Parts: sequence; C-alpha cells; structure tokens
Amino acid sequence: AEKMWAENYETTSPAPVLVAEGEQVTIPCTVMTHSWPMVSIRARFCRSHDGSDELILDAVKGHRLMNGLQYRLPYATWNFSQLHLGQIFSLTFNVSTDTAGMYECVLRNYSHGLIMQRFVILTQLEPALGRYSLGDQIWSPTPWRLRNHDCGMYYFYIGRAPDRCWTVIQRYRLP
Amino acid sequence: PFATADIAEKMWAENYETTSPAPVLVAEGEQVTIPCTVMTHSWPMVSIRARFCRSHDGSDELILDAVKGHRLMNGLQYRLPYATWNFSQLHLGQIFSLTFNVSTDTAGMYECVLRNYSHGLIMQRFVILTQLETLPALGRYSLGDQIWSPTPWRLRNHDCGMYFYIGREEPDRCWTVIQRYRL
Ligand SMILES: *[C@@H]1O[C@H](CO)[C@@H](O[C@@H]2O[C@H](CO)[C@@H](O)[C@H](O)[C@H]2NC(C)=O)[C@H](O)[C@H]1NC(C)=O
Ligand SMILES: *[C@@H]1O[C@H](CO)[C@@H](O[C@@H]2O[C@H](CO)[C@@H](O)[C@H](O)[C@H]2NC(C)=O)[C@H](O)[C@H]1NC(C)=O
Ligand SMILES: *[C@@H]1O[C@H](CO)[C@@H](O[C@@H]2O[C@H](CO)[C@@H](O)[C@H](O)[C@H]2NC(C)=O)[C@H](O)[C@H]1NC(C)=O
Ligand SMILES: *[C@@H]1O[C@H](CO)[C@@H](O[C@H]2O[C@H](CO)[C@@H](O)[C@H](O)[C@H]2NC(C)=O)[C@H](O)[C@H]1NC(C)=O
Repeated sequence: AEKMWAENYETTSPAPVLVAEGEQVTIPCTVMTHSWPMVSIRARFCRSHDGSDELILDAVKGHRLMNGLQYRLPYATWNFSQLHLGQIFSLTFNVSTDTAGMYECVLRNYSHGLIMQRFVILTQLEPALGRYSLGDQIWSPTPWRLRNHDCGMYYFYIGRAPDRCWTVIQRYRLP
Repeated sequence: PFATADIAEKMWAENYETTSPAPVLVAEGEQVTIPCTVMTHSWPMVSIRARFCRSHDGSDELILDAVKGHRLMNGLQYRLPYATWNFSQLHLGQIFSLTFNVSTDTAGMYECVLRNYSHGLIMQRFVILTQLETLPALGRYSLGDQIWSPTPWRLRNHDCGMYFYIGREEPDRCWTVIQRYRL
C-alpha cells in the first residue's frame, strides 16, 4: 500500500542495534494525536521473507484490526496507550535470528501508510561498541557482552547473558 | 536544597528542535501525559523537567534512576502534588512519563532529559498551554510547526482577562517559545 515517509524519518530512526538472542525487546511507538484512523507496526524481517508484515490497530481505542505478525511472532504481545495529546503503542517479542529486522511506526489508512520511525534489530552482524550514541553508530544495549565468531550460526554478536538488511546496515558506521 | 537548582550544565540533543512538537493548546483539567522514551544509554539518571508558564522561575524535575526507574528526586511534588510517573524497561530503550491534570498553573514546557548530577542532556520538548494570547482553524497535530490541539473543534475565545482557550504585565514565561511557531 502507497507508503510515505515522515519529514523527520531518517533523523529520529536510531541506528541498528545489535541484541543478544532470546533478549526480550519492545518496539516503542509514540505519535502526537493525529487524523489517521489506524496505526500499525510494520516488520520487514532480515532473514527469510519478502514484502512486509503488520500489526494494525484502530488508531483510537487501539483494537487489533489485523495481525500480520501473528506468524513469525506467534508469542508477541502489543500495547496501546491513550495519552490525549498523543498515543503510545508497542510490540514486545523475544529476539532471534528469525525475528531480527526492520520495525517501523506507521500511521495508516487503507490505501496509505505514513512512516514515522524505524528501528533495526540485528542478532548477528557481518571493535568498541557503546550503548546508544545519539548519531549513527551501530550500538548495543549491552556492548561489554559482545563476542565474535568466524562461522555460520552462533560475524559479531552478543554473548550469553546477504541479509534483507545489509544495505540499511551498510548505511551506518561501525565504531 | 533542592529547589531553584536548574540543571547546572545543560546540553541539547542533536535533533532537539526537530523532534519537539509545537505547542498544544489543551482544555483545563484535561489529564495529559508526557512521554519520552529514550534508547538505552550511558547516563545514570533520567528526568522530566518542567518550566511552568505562570509563576515559577528556573526549572523543576522528577528524577529517576536511569535503570530500574526509582524516584531519586521529585521537584514537581509541589505544583503537581497529584501526578504519577511510570517507567518502562524495553531493553533496547526506556519509556518514562509524567501524568497530571493540566491547569493554567501547570501548563508549561516539559522536557525529556538524560542526567548525571552536573549535567543534563535534553532530548525533546513538549509545550502544554491552556490559554494562548491574541492582540482561527486549528488541527490535531500536523507534522510541522503549527500550534495544534487534540480537540480543536472545542475551541472557544475571549478578549483578555486571566486569548484563545478550550471548551468544557507580563507575558507568559512561554510567549517566545510560542511566538517561534505559527498559528
Ligand atoms: C490516504 O492519504 C492520502 C494523503 O493524506 C489521501 O489521498 C491524498 O490526499 C490529498 C488530500 O485529499 C489529495 O489531494 C490527494 O489526491 C490524495 N491522493 C489520493 C490517491 O487519494 C487519502 O484520503 C487517504 N486514504 C483514504 C482511503 O482516504
Ligand atoms: C484528574 O485526575 C483525577 C484523578 O487522577 C480524575 O479524577 C479521578 O478519576 C479517576 C478515574 O475515573 C477515579 O478513579 C478517581 O476516583 C477520580 N478522583 C478524583 C479526585 O476525581 C479527574 O477526572 C481528572 N481531571 C478531569 C478533568 O477529569
Ligand atoms: C556528566 O556528564 C558530562 C557530559 O557527558 C561529563 O563531562 C564530560 O566528561 C568527559 C570525561 O571526563 C570529558 O572529557 C568532557 O569534557 C566532559 N564533557 C562535558 C560536555 O562536560 C561528566 O564527567 C559527567 N559528570 C559526572 C559528575 O560524572
Ligand atoms: C522469552 O519469552 C518467553 C515467553 O514469551 C519467556 O518464557 C520464563 O522465564 C522467565 C525468565 O526467568 C520468567 O520470568 C517467566 O516467568 C517464565 N515464564 C513461564 C511461563 O514460566 C522467557 O523467559 C523469555 N526469555 C528470557 C531470557 O527470559
């Protein structure tokens, strides 16, 4: 469906975050009160898959209209808060190779999506590494646990506590 | 001890003015919340920092431990004795928020701040107004800088007393921030 990018899309979309397998995460969304009827979180997995997939909610009382993720992410949970001056919604799931990708916040009608912001969750990536620097540097929430194979299946990654992506990834620098 | 005490050495996020929404005119007593959400970071503490429009100078902060989110210091307890905050751990980031009921007395400029004791990094700024000066169509939020309202249709208007409000000597400490944006 005819997609549009918010004025400040690339400049409030953090850089990729390398995350440990099995880590639980949440894609958080916040939009200022707005005229669209529906919001969705849109996922373009890095591993298998093509096209995209969306959890879609009624923009207002937040009901689930449609759950594209229900398959890859059978065990995720979403939330929806009414703040009056705006709304928060969110998708919570445990990260795997199978579920690392590009998650987006989308304002939505039937024909069109306005794309607010983009998260990129990686579990392996093809060297100092911080928690988030404002600015474009692949980061991690737990950089100190960062290991490194020369193999196929755990390429850098986070220790025990091409991609549909490499291009997006290749945009940003590694520290 | 510990009032007055604005942030000693403040810094602004690269994208501060360009992810700070315009002012939102809001009905008195509406209960609104202030968000934030930052991405896992290196600072020990976070704060929501408030500079009210009507009587108060310097600033006031709710301060939470950056990690499990406990309250370390509540500058707001006074003007906003009845507010509640929440803190969410998302792993790749955190959401924290201040919820209160808006009044003339408590409309101002609220900020999301990353914080040690000497410094604050200021992430983004919300401006909540209850009256707005006039010496007029109004939407819910347009991306871009146009004073908006979440319920524009409800928009009433007087001449001057306590200016546009919302239905059912000197200036503001805000008129300058407000004056930046277009109506
Ligand atoms: C989808 O959003 C678009 C843009 O907000 C709407 O369609 C554009 O809107 C302007 C204002 O009406 C028009 O001048 C353009 O011609 C529109 N384009 C099209 C193809 O319609 C539209 O209203 C929204 N979708 C629905 C289903 O209402
Ligand atoms: C301001 O907030 C207060 C409470 O935080 C609201 O009143 C409460 O509403 C809740 C939800 O229904 C009730 O559980 C409480 O019993 C109420 N307490 C009081 C003291 O009213 C109030 O509605 C909010 N302001 C407005 C204008 O609605
Ligand atoms: C509070 O944060 C500030 C800013 O990030 C820290 O000040 C920096 O510290 C580094 C390491 O000492 C210096 O090289 C920079 O000159 C400082 N930058 C600025 C802008 O001040 C500060 O050390 C932290 N404070 C405390 C008390 O831990
Ligand atoms: C990943 O998510 C699954 C379920 O979606 C979690 O499943 C358990 O272990 C947790 C850690 O100790 C406990 O907090 C839960 O109570 C427990 N759940 C049940 C039903 O017993 C799993 O924990 C998550 N991954 C990790 C590393 O915690």
